[PDB]
Amino acid sequence: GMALKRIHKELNDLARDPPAQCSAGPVGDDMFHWQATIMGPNDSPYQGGVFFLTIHFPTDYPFKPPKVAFTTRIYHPNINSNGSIELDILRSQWSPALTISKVLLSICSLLCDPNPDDPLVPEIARIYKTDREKYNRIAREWTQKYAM
Repeated sequence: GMALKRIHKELNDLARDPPAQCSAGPVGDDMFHWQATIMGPNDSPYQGGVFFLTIHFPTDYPFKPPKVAFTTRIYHPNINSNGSIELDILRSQWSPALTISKVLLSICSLLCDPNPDDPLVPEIARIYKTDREKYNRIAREWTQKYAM
């Protein structure tokens, strides 16, 4: 019904109007379980990295958000060691006008410009706020270590 119809539509829109540096789609035949990839944004400390994600759509999609997590380690104030993502639209600010394409754009922007006042990893938030050249150095080191 409504969830599968929206997931098929959002997959066709992704495929017809591809992003430049993200991909997402069903793992196999299960339309509710997707994988995504995001290339580290150019001019970010993640540049050259490839980051994998898992996406689980709920049965009442599009009226509740997908559950999205990283499976690649990343140094970021809003992503923890389990890959959990602190992002407003995946919790309190979800709307059925959002789509998986818009979620991927939002995650890309979050990698480009973190929310350190809503952290999952307090020390990374503190270094982001107090010493940005050090933050960028470490995030580049972790990109080389885990995402290449």
